[PDB]
Amino acid sequence: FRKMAFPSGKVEGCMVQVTCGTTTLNGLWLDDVVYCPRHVICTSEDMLNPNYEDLLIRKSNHNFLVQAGNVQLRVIGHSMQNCVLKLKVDTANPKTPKYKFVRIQPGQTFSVLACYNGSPSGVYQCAMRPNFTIKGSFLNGSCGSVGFNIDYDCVSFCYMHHMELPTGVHAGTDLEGNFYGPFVDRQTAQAAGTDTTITVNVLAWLYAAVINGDRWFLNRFTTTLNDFNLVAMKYNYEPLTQDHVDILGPLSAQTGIAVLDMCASLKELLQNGMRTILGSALLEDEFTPFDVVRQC
Amino acid sequence: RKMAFPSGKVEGCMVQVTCGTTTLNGLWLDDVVYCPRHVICTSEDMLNPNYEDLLIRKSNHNFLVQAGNVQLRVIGHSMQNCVLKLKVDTANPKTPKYKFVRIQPGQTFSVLACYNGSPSGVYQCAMRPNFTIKGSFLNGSCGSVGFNIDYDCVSFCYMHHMELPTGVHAGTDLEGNFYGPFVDRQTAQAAGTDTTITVNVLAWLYAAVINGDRWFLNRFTTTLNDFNLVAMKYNYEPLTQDHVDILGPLSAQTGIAVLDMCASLKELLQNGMNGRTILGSALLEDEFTPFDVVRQC
Ligand SMILES: Cc1cncc(-n2c(=O)nc(N3Cc4ccccc4C3)n(Cc3cc(F)c(F)c(F)c3)c2=O)c1
Ligand SMILES: Cc1cncc(-n2c(=O)nc(N3Cc4ccccc4C3)n(Cc3cc(F)c(F)c(F)c3)c2=O)c1
Repeated sequence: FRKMAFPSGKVEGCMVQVTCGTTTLNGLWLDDVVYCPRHVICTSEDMLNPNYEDLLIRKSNHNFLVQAGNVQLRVIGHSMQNCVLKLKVDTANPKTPKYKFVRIQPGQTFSVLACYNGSPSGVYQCAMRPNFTIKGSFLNGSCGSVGFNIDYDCVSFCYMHHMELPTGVHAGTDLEGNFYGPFVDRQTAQAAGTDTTITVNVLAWLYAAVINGDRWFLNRFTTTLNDFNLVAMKYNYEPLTQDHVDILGPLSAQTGIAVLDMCASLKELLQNGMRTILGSALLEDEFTPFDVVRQC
Repeated sequence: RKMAFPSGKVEGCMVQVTCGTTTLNGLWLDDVVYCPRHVICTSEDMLNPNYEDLLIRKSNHNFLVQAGNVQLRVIGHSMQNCVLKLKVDTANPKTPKYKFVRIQPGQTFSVLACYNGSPSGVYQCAMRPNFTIKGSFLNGSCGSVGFNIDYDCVSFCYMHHMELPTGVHAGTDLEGNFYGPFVDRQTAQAAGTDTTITVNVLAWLYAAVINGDRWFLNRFTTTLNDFNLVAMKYNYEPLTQDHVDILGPLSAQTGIAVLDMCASLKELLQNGMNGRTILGSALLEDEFTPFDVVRQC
């Protein structure tokens, strides 16, 4: 049962390169605006303690170079919204998909188009971890790469990539430049807090295992939310809420395994351990309930 | 992380093909649509299809090709092995630079899973040694294609034909020749024993080292023959001298000789992981090639 990203085509045609002095990274071109990390206005020197207000006031249109493929776009306007730089350009993107900017919640999944020098290099499927980091595969030069979900023909942009934290995980904002998690866009000592496991996604993935005929961990027992939560907290698993239960309801119906029955399965796996489920030795938590229905 | 190639160049080629009551996906390149030839069958015909007999009874107007909203007009058709080629009157304007390649077991590629000619998702997989792929495919996915994109050229290597009893997948190159000994007929055919792709596992261990993971290394070396005698008792594929040569550059970059990495693998197979992890995995990963690792590292 595979991690599956959305087809990236609608986003590929919006990626550009943005250079400011000696700093280059990626930008998103929608209509006549290009969106990118505001830190592109900084030298490495500046990043120690940047004053973005001042750094921007001292800049103007001619300090920015935007390349769409080989064609240079001329910048005719610059502004900052939170941690995102918005450059107005002379040409509107004729490949602009229908889109919107949404902010996602921890535990939600999305696709990422890793790019280098404005060139798309690959796509993969992630989740917003409970500690507001993402376990992505960004290399140097990936800053400004976006994350998205597609619904019919409408792209929902939810992530812009800003940085790697010391532990190898990533940190970013929404497209309005609001960070996910307690991070700042300056070269200072920052760390992700203790991560937890996304309980409702694990349960979703057990449903997928049963659907695929992997049934060994089912048992005759059931649980309570409180007894389960006591176990959940013991193992660094997110609290399971009624909202969660309700959301799994469609998979509860389609397999005959109610959530507190499935919770009793998960309870036992936490304690005793496992052998394999869907070809995995670890309990997987980056598929949502919605994701399991889409793919199953 | 297993990354797929950006799918947009292929998305622009996907269409819906219908013949009578049967509908699957096709691939619109220039003025041709490629698709599985069993589009011309009913479920009844699938036990013992005579494709030559079924095809000669068809005319151009029997094939409904649909490109999003637009009906393409079929003006010719021929069969090449297990692929049907439908000549249409419009060249696909979104045709990318492309070629058709046939791949070998161990090679990776991206799949664009499509339904009714509509792309729904993209994933990365590999040709298993038993010539199946472990894909993610529902009913209606036939005609979905696998590809690599090496510098702006799309190399098509797979077209999806069928699911086998174990839930693995069988299909052709874009000249319509099947990977492995499978046939496009409902028969008792089954995937042989799946083995692990040793040379890929080694590649991924070299990746772990380059990302600063060394805990699984040991002080030992091995001969090639002793390595293979041992690995095959865990259903690992044999490592050939070619594999060893192929790993040469990763050997040089890290400073760890191939046979030392081999010794390390033997130890991992004996010990398991003792509750720890390698590039985030509690299993040994075999779906990254030497090329994929060099490319992304
Ligand atoms: C392996 C990896 C994975 N994801 C992201 C990065 N990453 C990167 O590619 N480039 C950065 N740069 C360039 C530059 C040019 C001029 C001035 C400053 C910088 C920093 N950074 C570091 C970075 C990003 C921030 F947003 C930030 F606030 C900070 F302090 C450092 C990468 O992390 C690296
Ligand atoms: C879960 C899954 C994953 N990948 C592929 C399939 N798959 C499918 O979607 N449809 C098939 N059909 C419809 C039809 C309409 C008219 C005539 C015949 C068929 C069979 N088949 C079965 C199949 C495909 C072959 F190529 C083949 F040679 C065979 F005998 C059976 C699917 O496997 C299923």
